[PDB]
Amino acid sequence: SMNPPPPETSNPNKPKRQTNQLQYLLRVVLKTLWKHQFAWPFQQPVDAVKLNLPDYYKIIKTPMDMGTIKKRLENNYYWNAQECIQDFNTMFTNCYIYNKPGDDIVLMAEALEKLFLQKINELPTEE
Ligand SMILES: CC[C@@H]1C(=O)N(C)c2cnc(Nc3ccc(C(=O)NC4CCN(C)CC4)cc3OC)nc2N1C1CCCC1
Repeated sequence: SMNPPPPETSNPNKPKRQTNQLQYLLRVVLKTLWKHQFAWPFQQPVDAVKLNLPDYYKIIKTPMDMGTIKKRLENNYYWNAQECIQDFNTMFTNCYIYNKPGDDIVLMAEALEKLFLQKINELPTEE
């Protein structure tokens, strides 16, 4: 099957606020995960046509990736930290559902998830 359009990243109709938690998610969390050695498969939507995986979007109906998350943060798409956290978690879950447990792609996601959880534990208080 062909690729779907990527996830929505900007909605001018959707209310916007800057907060220290959202700033942290972009400046610290997204930045640190992006730079990790294992980040590259997670930096853009899965191109299932290029990868010849016609079943990917038959199985994964809520795709997510860090390129999308970066743009969402830049476009003030999220009202709160939890909405952004959900997107990271969706990204990891998709990887765990689609791929055989223990495969290299899964180990990569697991490393990123461990780092993510460390940074979320250090999420600043709303202030
Ligand atoms: C979609 C399934 C899963 C996933 O969950 N995500 C997120 C993913 C995101 N991006 C990729 N990207 C690439 C994966 C492989 C290659 C590549 O070139 N592999 C070579 C093929 C020839 N071989 C001799 C050496 C290795 C390039 C990729 O992007 C340019 N793969 C992903 N995988 C993998 C898909 C194959 C296993 C799992």
